[PDB]
Amino acid sequence: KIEAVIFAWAGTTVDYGCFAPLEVFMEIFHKRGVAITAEEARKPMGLLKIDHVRALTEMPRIASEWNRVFRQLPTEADIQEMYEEFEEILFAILPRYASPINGVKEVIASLRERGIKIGSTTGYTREMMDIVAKEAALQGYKPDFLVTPDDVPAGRPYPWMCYKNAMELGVYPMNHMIKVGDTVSDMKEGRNAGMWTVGVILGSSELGLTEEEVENMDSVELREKIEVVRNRFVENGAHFTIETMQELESVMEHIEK
Amino acid sequence: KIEAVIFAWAGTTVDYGCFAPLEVFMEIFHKRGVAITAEEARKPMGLLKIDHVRALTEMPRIASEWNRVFRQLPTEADIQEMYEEFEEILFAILPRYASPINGVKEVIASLRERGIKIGSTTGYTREMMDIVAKEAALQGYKPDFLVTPDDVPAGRPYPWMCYKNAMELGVYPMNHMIKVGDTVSDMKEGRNAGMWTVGVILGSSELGLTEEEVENMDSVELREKIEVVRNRFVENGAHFTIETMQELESVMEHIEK
Ligand SMILES: [Mg+2]
Ligand SMILES: [Mg+2]
Repeated sequence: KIEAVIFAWAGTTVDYGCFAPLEVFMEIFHKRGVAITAEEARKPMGLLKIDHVRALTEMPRIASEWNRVFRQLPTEADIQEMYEEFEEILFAILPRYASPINGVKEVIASLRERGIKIGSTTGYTREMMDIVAKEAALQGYKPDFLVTPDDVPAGRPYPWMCYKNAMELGVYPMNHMIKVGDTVSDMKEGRNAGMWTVGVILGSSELGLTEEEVENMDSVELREKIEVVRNRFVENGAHFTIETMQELESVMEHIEK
Repeated sequence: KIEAVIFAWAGTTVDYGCFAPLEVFMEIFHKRGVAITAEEARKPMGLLKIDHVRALTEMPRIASEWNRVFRQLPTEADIQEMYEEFEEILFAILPRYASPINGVKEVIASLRERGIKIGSTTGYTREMMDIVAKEAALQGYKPDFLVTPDDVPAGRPYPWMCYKNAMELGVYPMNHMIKVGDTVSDMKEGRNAGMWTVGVILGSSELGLTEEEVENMDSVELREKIEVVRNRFVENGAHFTIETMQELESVMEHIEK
């Protein structure tokens, strides 16, 4: 019996394609002369934002570039400084990226009718979430609970946030819960937490497409990209893979057999 | 691979037989004119002390007698009042009941050598533990971390305290941990948290015997009582059972196969 579902935020319940942090990540590196790609920027998507900045400076390609510019490798000074700008730019546009993804709200309402608790974990800090959650609520979305990396010792891939969701929701064991996310770090979080782990494709950070791009893309090109994402989720721990949230119910019935 | 081991306190690491509260639970009920057996007083051993008093008032036999004497069932005020007396008494004698059980420390140090983190959960309040922990530490025992029901939404059998341990000790998943306890509620906490659950027999609250009573007892009767406890532990979800702590290391090695 699945008594609760723990949802990721960006790229899962709000912000189709997880675009809010994409250009911000590229913007902060572009200034130093180190231009990164959208694919690199998306690699550590899901982790706490500051950990994300560090992970980017850790990447060989980005590190080689940077060192070859400033004549040295990125120091904690360079990370703190970039994350600093990351916040200033993120906070201004943040209200525009809290729109509930197409059919998520009906799924949420369906889960509540059955008495299933609604939890959530995030990559955003508490300060950022006060903005995202308020705005999402205005648009018709509010989970039963929400935990950010600021509430526990560390964010994803650690299972700390999921354990806190269970605690405040009163649901145990962990296998009576489902984690649904859209990034590789979301899958690692669900598994390290010992819960049933589900990956969503359309609207995910891993796909990195806007709704329009999905609606207007050549069917064959789309399916190729969909399977690339499905395989990535699977290789990284996913018990299940769904194209949209509309299949969540089916994964639940399957698990309960 | 087992990364950490969570031990219960009274009855597992310290206070052989778990006598510290025994006579107190009996005292607070006899005063009201409702005599309770030692078996009844020990049945819910492990739960937060206040929850323990409430559990006793919920037991059919105890509830029935109270209804006979007072013409009503126990009131929250009654429980609140009994618990106040439970503290006044328990506090004055706590220090005497905080001494490590014979060979536990040996197993403890042998685990620290194998790079194993030691965590702990209790039924005692934060206030009570200050006393127990200070004294236990004076006699050679001090785990890496300790959690009480005061740190989480509820105590045993809920797995909250164990998740906290996992967070602070930085270990995951839960099955990379072993829960070592001596009560039924200790077994349910281990299973509810999704970890390897092990019951200690000699010196456990379930046995109820002291060291002298154990040694100065017939060899047929003892093995009879040990089997009663062993079956109880197992019947309640325990994966494995050990008579003394010197068998823990074997269970570990066994599991890592
Ligand atoms: Mg996400
Ligand atoms: Mg105990």
